[PDB]
Amino acid sequence: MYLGKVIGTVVSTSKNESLSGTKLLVVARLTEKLIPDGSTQVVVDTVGAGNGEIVIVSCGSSARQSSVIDAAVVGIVDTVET
Amino acid sequence: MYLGKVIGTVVSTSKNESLSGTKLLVVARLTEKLIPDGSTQVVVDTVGAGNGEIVIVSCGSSARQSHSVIDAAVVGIVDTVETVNHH
Amino acid sequence: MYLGKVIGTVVSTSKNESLSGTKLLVVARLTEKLIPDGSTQVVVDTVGAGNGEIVIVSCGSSARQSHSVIDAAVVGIVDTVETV
Amino acid sequence: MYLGKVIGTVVSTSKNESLSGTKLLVVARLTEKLIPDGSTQVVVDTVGAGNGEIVIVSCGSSARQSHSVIDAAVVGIVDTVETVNHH
Amino acid sequence: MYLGKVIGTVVSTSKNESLSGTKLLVVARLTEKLIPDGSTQVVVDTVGAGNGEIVIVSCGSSARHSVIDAAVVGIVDTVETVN
Ligand SMILES: [Cl-]
Ligand SMILES: [Cl-]
Ligand SMILES: [Cl-]
Repeated sequence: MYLGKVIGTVVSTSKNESLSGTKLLVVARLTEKLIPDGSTQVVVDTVGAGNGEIVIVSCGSSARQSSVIDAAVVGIVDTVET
Repeated sequence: MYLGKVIGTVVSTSKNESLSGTKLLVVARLTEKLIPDGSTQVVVDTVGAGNGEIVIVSCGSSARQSHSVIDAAVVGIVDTVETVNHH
Repeated sequence: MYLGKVIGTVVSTSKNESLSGTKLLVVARLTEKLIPDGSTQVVVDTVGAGNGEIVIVSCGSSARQSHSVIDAAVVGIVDTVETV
Repeated sequence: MYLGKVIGTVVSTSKNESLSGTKLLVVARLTEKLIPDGSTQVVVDTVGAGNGEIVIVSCGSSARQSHSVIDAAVVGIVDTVETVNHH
Repeated sequence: MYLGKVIGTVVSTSKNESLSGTKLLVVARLTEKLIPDGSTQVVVDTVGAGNGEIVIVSCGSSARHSVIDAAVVGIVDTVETVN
């Protein structure tokens, strides 16, 4: 899991049957200081996240249990402390 | 899943039986600004993608469901992209 | 598995059903000399770790064994380390 | 899957029971330009690859399907790879 | 799988039940020329490896009720890197 920020959204018509009715968001990985590093990822929205919102993204085989999905938002961050 | 652009194609005769009848494409990973970073990967085409087209690539165990030995495959062709900034 | 240090904690109300009643910690990956590298990860606490504690973090499908959406979780609290 | 070149081979007697009778090769990851980058990996040969040959390497859970402890294996030998630019 | 060198060992009492009676080693990832790169990982010893020994480490689901994602699966006898 990692902290990311919805940077945008991706639309695709000719996609896999398992991706039907899914919202594809562009999420940039953040650090502990909430500063975005170069990494960016296309994840599936499940909890219903909006732009600018900091979310918790689970990736890999774990993300399937939300599929050919390998990355999905599994929570919206309320607060963080370091 | 990441954004990629079909750079080319890979041909292989002596391959695994699970790769039978599969088109192996060369896909370079893109950023949010659609600028390709140094990373590149050989992925399996499933939706039927052509050269120069921006596609969505799924990797790992998820790509298998396209007993495969596939660990990366195209699962969609990008229609539009949207980067934003709020407030 | 890697060596990490509990930097902090993450709170989230609107999260996945599998994450209900879970402690989300911010763990920074350490080297063999216990020096934290730039990498940081949000992991689920299972053994009950506190701030400043050095823990062992398991990642991937192995982290599920804590149908979870978990891909990183603390699976042990380090007693001692040695680098011969 | 990525492009790699068989650099060498690794021998091990005291190994797992799933690695019995397996050829362990040292494969260095290549770019799309077939330039070897710093990455190197010990993969299991299945198609029968030799030194200097460019091969396709599958990694992760997919490599098990070659109770294996395999997480990286050669699943094909590259015949030709084409890079392109369109319009 | 990658080439690694047993740098040390990790001890933990409050660990997962699946990790009971397991030897946790500190393994530094090596290159083809056997020079250790910055990467380091805590792996589970299964074949019985000692310090300074070059071992083959399998990672991910392959290493596995286990929560193991990295384990030693062999001790390297010899290596060769044809140029
Ligand atoms: Cl749809
Ligand atoms: Cl043998
Ligand atoms: Cl014990």
